[PDB]
Amino acid sequence: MSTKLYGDVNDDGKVNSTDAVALKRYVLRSGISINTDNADLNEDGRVNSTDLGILKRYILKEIDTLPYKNG
Ligand SMILES: [Ca+2]
Ligand SMILES: [Ca+2]
Repeated sequence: MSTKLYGDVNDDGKVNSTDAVALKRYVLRSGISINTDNADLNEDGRVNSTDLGILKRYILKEIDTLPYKNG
């Protein structure tokens, strides 16, 4: 009916360290199944470290818009 998430791995909430498991598998190659659709936002794939941060940064609670920023 309604949900808020952007770039989820296991469609839990978002792609972060928590989804590092599927990440390691994804980083190595494309074998698993993840919502890579809107998982990448810097042509990386998911969260190599640049997004990971912004993720744990916005996913902290702001999870709704995600103030995508560099750092
Ligand atoms: Ca998740
Ligand atoms: Ca990314």
